[PDB]
Amino acid sequence: MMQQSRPASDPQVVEAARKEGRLIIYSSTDQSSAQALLDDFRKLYPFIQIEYNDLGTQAIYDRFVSETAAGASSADLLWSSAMELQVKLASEGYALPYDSPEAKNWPANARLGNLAYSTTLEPAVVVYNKRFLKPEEVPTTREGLARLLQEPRMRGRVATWDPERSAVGFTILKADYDRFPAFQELARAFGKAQAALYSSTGAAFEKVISGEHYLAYGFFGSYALLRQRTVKDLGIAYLTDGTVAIQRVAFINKRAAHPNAAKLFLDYLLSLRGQNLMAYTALIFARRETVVGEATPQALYKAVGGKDKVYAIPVSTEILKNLDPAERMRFLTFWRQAVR
Ligand SMILES: [Cl-]
Ligand SMILES: [Cl-]
Ligand SMILES: [Cl-]
Ligand SMILES: [Cl-]
Ligand SMILES: [Mg+2]
Repeated sequence: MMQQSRPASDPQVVEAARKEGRLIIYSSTDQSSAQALLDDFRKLYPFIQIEYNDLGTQAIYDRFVSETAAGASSADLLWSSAMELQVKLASEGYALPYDSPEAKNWPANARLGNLAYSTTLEPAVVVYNKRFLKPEEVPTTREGLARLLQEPRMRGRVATWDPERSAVGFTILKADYDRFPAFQELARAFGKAQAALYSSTGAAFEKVISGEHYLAYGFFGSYALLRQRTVKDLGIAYLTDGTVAIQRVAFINKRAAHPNAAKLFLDYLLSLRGQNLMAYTALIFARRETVVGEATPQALYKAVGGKDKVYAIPVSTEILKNLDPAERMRFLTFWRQAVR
């Protein structure tokens, strides 16, 4: 649905983007998942060449800060799941202020005024290998997963984030810790099962697919849906006690060489066309409710047993509390003691 519509970017912005002719993206969205968006954007605007830099969340931050400080060529658009890092940059002078004509109905907690925008509503899910755990054996609660991880067969068979090496692994597990008391019991059960910690979804998924691990906790439902299309052994379980949802944050570099191309791409991501392509084809869980496909808010809400079971991390300067050293210290001390 909406596959032929045109985002409402101002015609002067389209003409300015044509004069630029190029768009440099730094993104943590795996290119496997991003590629259909890039292809569809080029169908709309064939006069823009896209350079897609598929990078780690901490690496995007470090590279962009370093390049900016050097006065050097950097990204036009930054698109990352490490919400706190994106909100920090966009609240420190790095962002081009732009009021997207596609974001008029965004809630105030899904945008930083005109500086940065939510593009997705992506759940942290459980993935497992059906050869080793049947669907009916996989709990959908933190307390139930804690019980499963007492079992001898689960020792060495669990993957989760390393929040000390992945910035979004921090986002997700910090939010879980903050919102769900049962997270503490589950983290001790990660210690019991000798959970292996990964800095990327692909590294954890490769282990689940090989059966080195049976179950991975906290990775993106978007990537799981897309992997399941080619790996029929991959199962997905949604948490019914409460689901953390991240919002991938996009903003335009204030110092972009191609700011208008970046405007068009932001407006594309936020548009009904882009959000429908997420939900239907890319299998990225869309931010917009008015979407058709597998990767939709309605589908997430049905899977978890209602919208009130989803904690959507806001695109807000309030989330920078998570970067406070004492707040980071409390979480990481708890984590490191529980998972050892
Ligand atoms: Cl609002
Ligand atoms: Cl890793
Ligand atoms: Cl549209
Ligand atoms: Cl909508
Ligand atoms: Mg990635």
